[PDB]
Amino acid sequence: YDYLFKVVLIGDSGVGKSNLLSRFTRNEFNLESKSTIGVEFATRSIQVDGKTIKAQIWDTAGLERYRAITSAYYRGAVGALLVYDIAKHLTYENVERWLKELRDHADSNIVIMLVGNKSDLRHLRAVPTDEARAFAEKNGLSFIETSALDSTNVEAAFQTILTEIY
Ligand SMILES: Nc1nc2c(ncn2[C@@H]2O[C@H](COP(=O)(O)OP(=O)(O)OP(O)(O)=S)[C@@H](O)[C@H]2O)c(=O)[nH]1
Ligand SMILES: [Mg+2]
Repeated sequence: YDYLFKVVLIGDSGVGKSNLLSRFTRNEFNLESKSTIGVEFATRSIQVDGKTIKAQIWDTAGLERYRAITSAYYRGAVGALLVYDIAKHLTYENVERWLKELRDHADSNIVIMLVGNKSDLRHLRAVPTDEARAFAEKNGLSFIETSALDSTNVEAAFQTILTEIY
């Protein structure tokens, strides 16, 4: 590989962080929900401008009740996929709290991509696309809606963030 980019997954529990990771790295998806244990790592390489970019994606549980995420989790990360569930407005409301967590524990120039996941539940949508997109605008973040289930935009989300990082 030519470059190794550490990118982390963050967002409320249940939003789809883990399946987003499995879909991108192993083209797999599981409907059985299992809260993530400790910190998980997955890798994948892609081509960007003729070069080979090794993407190292970090994943962890969204709940920080008894054990909160440290700067070590974020350390050296050049990218962050901040995820929420379009069907659960609460997970969208909490994005502000995650941005504060990034501000306090991650490099000030990290590339942050807001990800509205569970696109396939468009009929149960609680967070209008235009509103989220505008929000991403005002906060200087990239934005994209995905579906780890039907696979919509998953590759595009990761591909885009890595390219932005390049
Ligand atoms: N309909 C739909 N369900 C999805 C999608 N992505 C994940 N899910 C479902 O949501 C549930 C939680 O997904 P998961 O990937 O475990 O969440 P998480 O953010 O990693 O959760 P945690 O480790 O912080 S607790 C699962 O039952 C999974 O199958 C998606 O695009 N569409
Ligand atoms: Mg998980």
